[PDB]
Amino acid sequence: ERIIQQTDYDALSCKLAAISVGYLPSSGLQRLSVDLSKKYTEWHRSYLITLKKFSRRAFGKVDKAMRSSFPVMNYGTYLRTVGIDAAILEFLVANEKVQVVNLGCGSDLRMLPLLQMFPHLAYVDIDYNESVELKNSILRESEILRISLGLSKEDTAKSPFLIDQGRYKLAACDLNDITETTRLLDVCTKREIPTIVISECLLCYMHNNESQLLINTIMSKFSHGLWISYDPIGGSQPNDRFGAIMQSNLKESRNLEMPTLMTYNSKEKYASRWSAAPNVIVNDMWEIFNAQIPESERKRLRSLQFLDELEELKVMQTHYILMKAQWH
Ligand SMILES: Nc1ncnc2c1ncn2[C@@H]1O[C@H](CSCC[C@H](N)C(=O)O)[C@@H](O)[C@H]1O
Repeated sequence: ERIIQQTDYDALSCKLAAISVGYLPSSGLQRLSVDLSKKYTEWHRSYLITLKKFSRRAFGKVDKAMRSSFPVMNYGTYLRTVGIDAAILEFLVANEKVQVVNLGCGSDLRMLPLLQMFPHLAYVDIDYNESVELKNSILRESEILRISLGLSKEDTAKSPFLIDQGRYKLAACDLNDITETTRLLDVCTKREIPTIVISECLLCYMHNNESQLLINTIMSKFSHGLWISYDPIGGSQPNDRFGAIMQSNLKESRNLEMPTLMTYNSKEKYASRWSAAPNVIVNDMWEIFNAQIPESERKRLRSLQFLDELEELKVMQTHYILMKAQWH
C-alpha cells in the first residue's frame, strides 16, 4: 500500500522539525558525544537534501509539514525519540553483543550513531520494497551518510539485501506476510544473540491478525529480547473521542486506517498483546515527560519555543505509549 508507506513522510517531517529547532539531539538521554551530536544533525539534514534529489513530491510534503510544525508536536517528537532511546541504551550497555530489528524503519537514522557507539551491535532495517529502495538511494548518494555506514555509491548488495555492509542490513519485506518475515530473519539474525525489536508506528497500521502473529513469531524466535513498541491509543475514558476522531480524519483526508486503535484503547490493553513475556512495563508519553525527563531537560526545551498549552500537550501525549516487553 502506497498510503501506508507515505506515513513515513510525516514521521520524517517530525524528526527534521525537532532537530531544526533544537529539541534533538538530546546528548544526555541519547548518550551522544560532542562529535556524534554534530553528526546527528548533519546526517538528518543531508537526508532531507538527498530526498529532494530523488523525489519532488516526497520533499514537498516533508518540507512544508516541517516548517509548519507547532511546539506541541515538537514535544511529542522529543518524548517519542528519547523514550525509545532510553530503552535501547539500557539494553546495549548491559548486553555488549546485541542485534536490532527495526520493524517499519522508514527514514529512521538512529542506527548511524548507535553502530558507532557500540562496536558489537548489529542492526536490521526492514520496510516495504518501495520504501527501502528510497532509503538505499539516499544513503548511497550522500557522501556523509556513505561514510557513516561504510557504503559504496553503487548497489553492490546481493539477493535479499539492498545493503549488506558488516553490521548493518537493509531489506525489503512485507511484515503482514509471516512467511516472508521469518525467511528474512533466518539469514540476518541468530537465535542465541540478545535482541531489540523496534516497532515505531508500525503495528497501528496493521490488523489484529497480522500484528499478533508478528509478536508471537518473533518472541518465540529468539531466546532473549526486548520489544520497544511505540503507538497511539484511542483513549479509555468516557466521552474521550480522540480515537473516533483519528479514525474518521485519517479515512476522509488520506484514506488510511488504524484498525486496532479502539480495540487497544488503553495502555493496559496494548500491553496485553505481549502477555506471553513475563516482564511487561507500559507508560504513556505524558508519564515519561514527568518521571523520566530530568529538570535540566525540561528547562532546555522551554528555551527553544513557547509551549503555551501544556494541558493540550497532556491530552495528546496520553494517547501515545511506550511498551517494553522483556523475555528470557
Ligand atoms: N506491513 C508492513 N511491512 C513493512 N513496512 C510497513 C508495514 N506496515 C507499515 N509499514 C511501515 O511503517 C512505517 C510507518 S511511519 C513510521 C516510520 C519510522 N518507524 C519512524 O518512526 O520514524 C512506514 O514507513 C511503513 O512503510
